Formats: sequence, structure tokens, C-alpha cells
Amino acid sequence: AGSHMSKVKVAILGSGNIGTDLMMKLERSNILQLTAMIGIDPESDGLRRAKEKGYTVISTGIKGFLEQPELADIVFDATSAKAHIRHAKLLKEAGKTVLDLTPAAVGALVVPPVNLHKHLDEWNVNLITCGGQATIPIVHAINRVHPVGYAEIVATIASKSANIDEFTQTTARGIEKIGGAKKGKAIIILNPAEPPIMMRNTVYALVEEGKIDENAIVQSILEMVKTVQSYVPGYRIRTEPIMDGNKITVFLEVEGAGDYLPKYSGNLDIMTAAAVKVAEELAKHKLAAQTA
Repeated sequence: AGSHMSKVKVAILGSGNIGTDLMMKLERSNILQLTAMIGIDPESDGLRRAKEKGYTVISTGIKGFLEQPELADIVFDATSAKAHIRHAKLLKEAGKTVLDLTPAAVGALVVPPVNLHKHLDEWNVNLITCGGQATIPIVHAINRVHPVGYAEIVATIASKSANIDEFTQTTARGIEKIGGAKKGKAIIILNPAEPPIMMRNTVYALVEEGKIDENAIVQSILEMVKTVQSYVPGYRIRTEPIMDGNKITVFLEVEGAGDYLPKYSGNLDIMTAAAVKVAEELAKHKLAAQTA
């Protein structure tokens, strides 16, 4: 105790691997204060972990949290898309802000260095997909220098991390709407190689008409890579951006932080890292607005 900088209280709905990984990351936040983990099974292994770490645990689900709504202003939903529909309805009615880490995609799709600044007041934000969080920054880095007519991303993840079809479509539509590409295509590839590989992504972009300012595009991409690295330290470009005519190719690799998820699960880790980053920017916005 004493005097302190203001923080926003947050709670994690879900007690599985994603929820536990979020909890590890939230401990390092200086603007978010994690207070509680919410599950449905009092014997949950993730609730035990959270109890041990000093947090409030709730094993009576969303209703149990809504009985103690002062625990949190921002809730991370790390359960499932089917469960998120009711969670979203009830959390919005209780005036809480929610970060959806599921594919339910009820709220606004956000990538923090691209379009978060237009969504600081949303009730519900969704983090799209791992491939989206990894590559939409790059598509945008290019599109804001020179309009992109077509972008294809190829996400290769370790096998140990209609699923494929639905995720490629949401990624591809995210590449268009948030990345800015007129047409987008997404490929997800699962690689069984042992030891497990770090997640890799390839971004192909075809830019539209006009003279190409190569230095400007490359500096925009390198700047984006640094910006993402600030909340995903293992996010890196593998070689320089390749130019051939109006075609630009960027090679990425995404090593996970290894907080609770393994380092080779960078596709899952980027989701919790991007969620924490989004919640921090929402938190700073909320703190600046209050009593007003």
C-alpha cells in the first residue's frame, strides 16, 4: 500500500492453457491488475495454479463472476466460441469490456498496431486468428505506403499446436478489411517435424499501379516488425523483404515467450500477447477518460 499509479482490474474467464498463459503475462503488466480466474470446475488445474498465486478463483462460471462484478472492468474470454456467445451478452449487460480470444468473433476484429486506435470504445473485441495477428501488421505496413491489390499469407505451425477452412477464411477476410488488401488469401500448414518448429509465416503482396518506393516500403515493414516485437519479443523477420516488380515477400518467424505455452506454440502465444497488448491500450484509454 501507499500511493500508486492507477490500474484497471481484469479477470480471466477460462482455466485452460490459454487462460493460464494469459495469467503469466498479466503478472508483468504495470497497467492491468489481474484479480481473478473464473472456471466451472472447483478441481480445475488452472484454478489451482491461480489460487496458489494469490488470485481470487471462481468455480461457478460467468454467473459467479457477475455476483462479484467489482473484481474486474476488462474480462478476457479464454473459453470457447460456443461459450462466448452467452458470456458476451451477459458481460456487455453488466457493463464490462471483453477481449474474445475465441473464434466466436462477436465483436470488432482488432490487430493492435493496425486498427485498435478506431476501436478503443468497443464493448467486445476479437483477436481474429494467429495468422491474422502475425501477418496483418505486415500487409498494413505495405498497404499504408502503397495500396495492396492482393495479399496471400501462408502460416506454417507445429502440428503439436473444418478448422482449417474457417480459419483461412477469417484470416483472408481480416487481411482484406484490416490489412487493407483488396483481395486476400490465407493458407495454414501443419508441420509434424520433430523437434517442433517455431511458427513461420510468409506474406506475399502485390501492390497496385504507380512507381514503387522500395526504401519506404522496407522501412515501413522494419518499423512494423519492431512495433510488434514490443509485445511479441520472439516475432522476427527472417531475411530482408524481397522485391520483384510489384511483388513483395516477407518471411517471418514467431517464437513464443514460453510463459506457460511452449515456445514452439507461437501461434497461440501471439494471441495472448496481442490480447494483453490490446487490454493495456484499452486500459490507458479508460483511465484517461474517467470522471468524464
